[PDB]
Amino acid sequence: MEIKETYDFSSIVDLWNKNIGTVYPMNLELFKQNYINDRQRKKIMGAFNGEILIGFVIYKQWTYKSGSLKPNHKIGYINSIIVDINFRHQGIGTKLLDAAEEELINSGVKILRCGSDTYHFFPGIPLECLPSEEFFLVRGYKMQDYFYDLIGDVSKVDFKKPSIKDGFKVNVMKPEDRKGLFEFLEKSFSGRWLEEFIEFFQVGMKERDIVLIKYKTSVIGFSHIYDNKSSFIGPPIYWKALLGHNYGGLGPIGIDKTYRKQGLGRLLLYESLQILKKREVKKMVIDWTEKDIINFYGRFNFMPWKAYRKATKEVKD
Amino acid sequence: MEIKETYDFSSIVDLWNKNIGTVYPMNLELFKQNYINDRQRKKIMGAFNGEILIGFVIYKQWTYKSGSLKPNHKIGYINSIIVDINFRHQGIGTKLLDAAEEELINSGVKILRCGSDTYHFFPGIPLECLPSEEFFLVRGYKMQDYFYDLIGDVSKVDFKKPSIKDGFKVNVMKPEDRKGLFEFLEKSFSGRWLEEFIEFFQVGMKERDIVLIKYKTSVIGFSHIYDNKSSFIGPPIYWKALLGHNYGGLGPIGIDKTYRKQGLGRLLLYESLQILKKREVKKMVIDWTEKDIINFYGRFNFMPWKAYRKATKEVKD
Ligand SMILES: CC(=O)SCCNC(=O)CCNC(=O)[C@H](O)C(C)(C)COP(=O)(O)OP(=O)(O)OC[C@H]1O[C@@H](n2cnc3c(N)ncnc32)[C@H](O)[C@@H]1OP(=O)(O)O
Ligand SMILES: CC(=O)SCCNC(=O)CCNC(=O)[C@H](O)C(C)(C)COP(=O)(O)OP(=O)(O)OC[C@H]1O[C@@H](n2cnc3c(N)ncnc32)[C@H](O)[C@@H]1OP(=O)(O)O
Repeated sequence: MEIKETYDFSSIVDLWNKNIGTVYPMNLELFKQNYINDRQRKKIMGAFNGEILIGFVIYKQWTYKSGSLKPNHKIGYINSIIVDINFRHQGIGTKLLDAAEEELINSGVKILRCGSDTYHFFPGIPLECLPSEEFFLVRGYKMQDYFYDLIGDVSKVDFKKPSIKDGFKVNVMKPEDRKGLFEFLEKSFSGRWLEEFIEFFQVGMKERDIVLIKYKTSVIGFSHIYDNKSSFIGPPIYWKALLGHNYGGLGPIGIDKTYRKQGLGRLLLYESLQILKKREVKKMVIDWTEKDIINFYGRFNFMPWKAYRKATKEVKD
Repeated sequence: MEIKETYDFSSIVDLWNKNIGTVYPMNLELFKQNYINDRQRKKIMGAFNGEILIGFVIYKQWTYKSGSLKPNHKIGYINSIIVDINFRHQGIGTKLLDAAEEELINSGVKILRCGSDTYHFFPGIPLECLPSEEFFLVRGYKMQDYFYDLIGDVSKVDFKKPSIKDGFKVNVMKPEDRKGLFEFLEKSFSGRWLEEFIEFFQVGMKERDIVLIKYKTSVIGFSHIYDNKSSFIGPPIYWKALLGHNYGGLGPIGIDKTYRKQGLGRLLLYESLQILKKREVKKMVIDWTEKDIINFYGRFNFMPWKAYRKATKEVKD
């Protein structure tokens, strides 16, 4: 067996699907979108039996800015790691992760995270991969708390509009709104979300995927919505092969801090979901939510669907 | 609004699906099988707005034997409870559960369990219903640990046979094996599992759904397997609408204690899964597993799919 770099995406995707595809179905379109577009220092290492790929690890160092956030070179990520099911418990996963970690560490990394990277596949260790928690624990990762993707079928329920105090307008974005959107982001959400807006417009997000809320003419919040015509495969629709025909998604969503807890986020979510409903969306997902926010969406009949554990390894000096 | 008994199964099923059907799709066949066949003292109470059902609770007292286990009348169950999404946070769930609990309590109940009943729909509070944990906590239920349904696609992987020491034979059950199976159950698994064997043969399980392992002629273990020709809808195939065409399932599985940790359970599981594979099964589920046993199945490419929390309320004297 040899560990060496591989950019054979079909082989990686095939191995991904054979092992975990029941619950994380992968397609080449998504895999290449996410791997190729990522701007961090990144590598894929494979484990090989002759010509046969039997496992891989994908890993990154935070070397490229996030909005107004400087990159912190102290931080590295394990985007994913899979050993083929016919080759488990032979030390291959260990050797893969030792190779990744040793490189990151030589390049200045002191904090290693499971998923949560830019262009992630996972917010954390998936619940369907719960046995791997013990793998990471054995290597010095600490387990933390959970994030959730939520699922709902927007065609099955009707809701009544939160009562609209006047002045607040909710509408799909137009091109001329881009400046006002960016200025609102630098103000309120100027890290990863700002960066995602910049990058996602570069990889095929269109104005029709964005809903804006304004008080008068000031942009005071936004959501991003997905359906089967979106060009960019964003996190809400990663696992679209599980979601049937007329799938969709939503996230992120945000409201200017000085406008919070007045019912406006609820109005924004209400209007976003009506748009999707009118687009004939059925099953849809809200990705990467915290526990304490579930009920916000749960009022609209969303339920936790997938769970992920944050996990972090602090490198010893 | 009125609370009163209802046996309008279509209405109950329709409400079930509108609210939670994305993740627990229900059909009338399953709902009636499970409700009607249950032998415990049982009731369904509904919450009504005039003629419209807006919520229900299904509850049971343990009044009928389980194998060699006497029924313990101290124990009651909440099989399920759903308030319609348009009527939440109005106290309806509270009134439903107060009605159920007050009855059980008058009839001698001192321990109340969330799911886990005979003919259950849930081993515990589903993860997709995680927000309800707070509902139960507010009412005095304590949250305990988790059980898991596992999912795997048996058509995607090949495995090699655990090395067979001679004497041990693994085969589908025949009619003449029923005595030896029962005698082995009274010995090794004489509670709920014995009872399930008795009852499940009464509701359409056939010899083809049972795999036996024998040393010589003594039955030393069994599994129960499911495919799309099974007559009985058992727990592994409850949520078959999520599992596609050629769905299947497995569970329970057991080996005589004096034969454990010798590789025989693995052989039994191996052979059971080959049978399913040859039956052309694809996606299949192993229901209601504990954490510490996941890796047993995980060797065969099964992954946690759904999670449920045990929860129990001790009634105050
Ligand atoms: C950020 C993310 O990518 S999260 C997703 C993680 N990936 C997955 O869950 C995909 C499916 N699982 C896998 O691909 C593999 O099981 C891996 C990658 C987790 C581990 O690969 P392997 O080649 O089996 O691991 P390796 O043989 O190096 O195991 C090292 C030790 O880790 C621990 N370990 C590994 N797997 C397990 C397990 N399933 N349960 C408990 N402990 C485990 C053990 O101590 C093991 O030593 P042992 O074999 O002496 O018991
Ligand atoms: C064994 C099983 O059946 S497990 C599955 C449980 N069922 C479900 O999860 C199905 C979907 N959910 C529901 O049907 C409902 O949300 C129910 C049945 C859990 C609760 O019904 P309701 O009619 O909303 O509950 P009710 O209004 O009586 O709530 C009482 C209190 O419980 C607590 N509670 C209820 N729902 C929630 C929630 N989603 N998050 C936090 N606390 C809650 C609150 O303290 C609430 O008081 P408040 O309204 O003053 O905050």
